[PDB]
Amino acid sequence: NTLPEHSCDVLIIGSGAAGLSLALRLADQHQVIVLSKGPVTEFDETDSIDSHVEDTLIAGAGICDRHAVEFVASNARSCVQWLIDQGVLTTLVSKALNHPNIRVLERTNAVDLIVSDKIGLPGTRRVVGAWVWNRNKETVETCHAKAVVLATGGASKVYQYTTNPDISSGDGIAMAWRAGCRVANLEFNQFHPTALYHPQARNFLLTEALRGEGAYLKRPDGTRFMPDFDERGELAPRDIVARAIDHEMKRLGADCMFLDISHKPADFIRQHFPMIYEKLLGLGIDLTQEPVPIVPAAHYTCGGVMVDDHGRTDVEGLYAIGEVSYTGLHGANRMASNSLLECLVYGWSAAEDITRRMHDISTLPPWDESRVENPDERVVIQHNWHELRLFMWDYVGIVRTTKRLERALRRITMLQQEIDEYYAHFRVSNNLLELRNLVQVAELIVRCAMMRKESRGLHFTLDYPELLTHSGPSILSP
Amino acid sequence: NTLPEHSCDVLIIGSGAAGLSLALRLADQHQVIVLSKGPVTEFDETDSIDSHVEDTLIAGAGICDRHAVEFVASNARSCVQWLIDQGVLTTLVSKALNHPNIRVLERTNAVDLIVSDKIGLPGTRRVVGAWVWNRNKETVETCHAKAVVLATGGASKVYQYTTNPDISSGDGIAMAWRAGCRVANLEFNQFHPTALYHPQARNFLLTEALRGEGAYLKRPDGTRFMPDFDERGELAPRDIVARAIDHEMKRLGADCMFLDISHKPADFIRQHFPMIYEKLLGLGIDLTQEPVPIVPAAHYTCGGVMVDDHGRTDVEGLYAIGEVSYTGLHGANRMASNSLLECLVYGWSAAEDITRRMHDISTLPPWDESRVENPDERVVIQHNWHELRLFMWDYVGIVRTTKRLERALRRITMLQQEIDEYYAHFRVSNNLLELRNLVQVAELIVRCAMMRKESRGLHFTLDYPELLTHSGPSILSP
Repeated sequence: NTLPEHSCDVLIIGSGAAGLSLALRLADQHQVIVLSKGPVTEFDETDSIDSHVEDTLIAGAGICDRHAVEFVASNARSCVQWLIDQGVLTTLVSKALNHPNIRVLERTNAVDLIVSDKIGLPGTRRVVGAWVWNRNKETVETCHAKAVVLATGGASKVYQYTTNPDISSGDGIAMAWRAGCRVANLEFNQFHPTALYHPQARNFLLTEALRGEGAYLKRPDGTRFMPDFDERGELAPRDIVARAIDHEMKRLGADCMFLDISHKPADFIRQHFPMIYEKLLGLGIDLTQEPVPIVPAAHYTCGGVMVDDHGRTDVEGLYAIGEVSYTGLHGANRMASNSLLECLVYGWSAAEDITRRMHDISTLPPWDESRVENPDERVVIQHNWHELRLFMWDYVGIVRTTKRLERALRRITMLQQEIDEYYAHFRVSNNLLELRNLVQVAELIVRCAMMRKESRGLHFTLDYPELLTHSGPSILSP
Repeated sequence: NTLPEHSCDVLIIGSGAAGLSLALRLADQHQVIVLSKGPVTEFDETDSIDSHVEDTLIAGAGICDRHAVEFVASNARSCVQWLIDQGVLTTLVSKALNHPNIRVLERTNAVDLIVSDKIGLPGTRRVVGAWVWNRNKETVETCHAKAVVLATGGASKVYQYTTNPDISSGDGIAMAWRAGCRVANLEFNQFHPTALYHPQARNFLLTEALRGEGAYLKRPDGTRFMPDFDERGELAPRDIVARAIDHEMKRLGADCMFLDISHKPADFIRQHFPMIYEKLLGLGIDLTQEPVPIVPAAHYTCGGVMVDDHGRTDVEGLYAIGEVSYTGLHGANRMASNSLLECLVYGWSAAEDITRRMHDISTLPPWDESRVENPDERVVIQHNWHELRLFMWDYVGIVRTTKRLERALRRITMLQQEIDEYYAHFRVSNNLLELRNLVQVAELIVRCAMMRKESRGLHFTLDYPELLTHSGPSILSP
């Protein structure tokens, strides 16, 4: 038991809108530490609320928790105005760096949460800090806190193609499960249908508006495949466009599909889509004369760690806000603008709850730091990382079936057994933490999907094309 | 029990130098059928023999069977002259199509050998024909024969990168094992160090002579990696060049490495390597100003089905000649010109043995032809095919270790269990036959490698860098 290298009132793991809007709400009265994965820098009228709640329930396809929808819709206008009041008419980075009461630890990867009854401390089971890999010093340090907030994003990196990898590794979901938290709805993962497929894409995305402006969707032969799937063709609903692409990609053994607005005027392109035009030009693609290669990419996790109205998890002192959590706002899909309101509304209520509960104590046990060095086994850790991402794409991907899911499970179990057998106490590295957490989250994602015997929202399975009469969320318990 | 769709004296499965030189030696007195996978068209002085035998024993690294080396070296001049006498001063295709006694069945994939004690026939266990998928008629037909010769090539397609895929699917090795034959030395697989890495490479190969003429071997940053592996740099022995590339590719997570003769004169290139120059130009690569992307590719199987001096296997009526067999000529590596002499010398002796043993009979049981149709499961068969090829590349590839081999075994076992559980009596298709045979051969390849506790020739394992004092071939028995 040693003195912890860092200590604060509130430890916030993650730095998007949720974790920085929380950090800024607490900073005038408390000492906040923000954990950043890389460099930290790189509703007016009543009828309207009512509509918002209704459109959310609709795009939730029947399993939203309406008290969580209503909680967010009725706290939305003030959480937005709070944005306007901060001068952030986008980011919160300069505001939090400007605050003397917020400290940002950059290049940090949380390893595991420190939970009292585990450090042979007594009292209610509760979280009292986290062990944190500092990639600058290359060591695991202790960080003691009175409340720890998970604000890390989703788990889309379990999938081969992902739109926002830096906020998608799943570390918060996995840490919260290892600490005893329930998770839910992890089979409801949104895929964007048309991301650039290219070696320097840098996750660029091709907008729906290319389609709203006439672009066609082509097979590698050059023919249009959408009329085989849906009468709206290229303007079918996004989930339907993703499913047709997934289908074709798998049916033909093709690497990608194509998006082409060539057939139509040029300056017509030039005026409407410069920012895309230029970007694609700079990769040697002319939006004016050729098809653009594209694949679907996992984009948003509608499920996650379970939380109540204050962003509290099942484990005292631990909160979880934004994409990393399951509030019951989304149900089986995601309506535009709700991910940002969930971030702002639960950062507000977790702030108020943390503030009214703030009892100090302690010093803590350091990390083990087994320092085992096997350069060749280290290269397998990376092989394992790609393998997980490819098989999830095939076996818990856009289109599912029961025999594909059993294939994912069997592979996730094999990796878990290899991890235990061959990596016990290897020295921490980012690749190793990411694998361990991607495999933990993939197990939760397939167990949720194998549980739901119906197609609803983002869960589409060929063995159960219909809705069940009685449904609800998928809930797992550690 | 039905009349067989085809019937002949000698069934030859495969159509390279071995199977056509055999077919032509037997055709004036017997009725031969040649099974072709696609279109069939697409030593003078004594001191010299003695040297050949010695250089073979040397490149065999200590485990050649010297009676099999000597058998080939002493029958080489006449098997070559036999080539000159056929007017084939390259291919044997027009000569066999010109012979009235040879029939060629094109687009055919042998499924399994028909072995007497299995068709509840009585007498010594012996082969009496094969069930054959005809891709034109889309049906499995029976072919009755008095002797069946396997002449199908090696198993390099178990690996992600392969130089000659049409002669590498492993179907002969797998069929011969299912019929009861022993196999040996399947851990001794030769990899060519510099194949073109490109989407339309069509397996083009970059010659050693580019290196003998000054080309450098580069990392993606552009630096030369060979001085870190060996003092001969780019002229180190081929196996050493392949191992350094494998190493770097895995160490950096890179897709390929590079071959560049740019640094030097142009017409200098133009005169020495036109045929390469032009070919690479036509793919948009100038051998004159840029690096050429390259990966190692599995090229030759030194092991295979066990055979004696006449090309007889352990199962009466069945022969196996050329790359598909293990004669004990090669030992742990392959010396240039011996693969072609093995083909010619054993096609000669199997011909003489078949001719002196030629008793007729029968009619046979048709294939089952379960006609199960599940289009989505069919798409998994292909996923499974890529997965096998990628993991063999990592786990029984150019550089080995004991923990990588245990990872291959565990994956091959999982695929075998999936195949049984999910594909029982699916209808035959080429993809399904290839998977079944690649997985069977991969199991034999890893069991041989896990057996040898030393690095010898083409088997290089980081856990056992030295030679054992007592060694011999790796032998498995069904």
